[PDB]
Amino acid sequence: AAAALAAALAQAL
Repeated sequence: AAAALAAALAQAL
């Protein structure tokens, strides 16, 4: 989950 969310955030920003 940690990495999944890191990447999600990267995209969102």
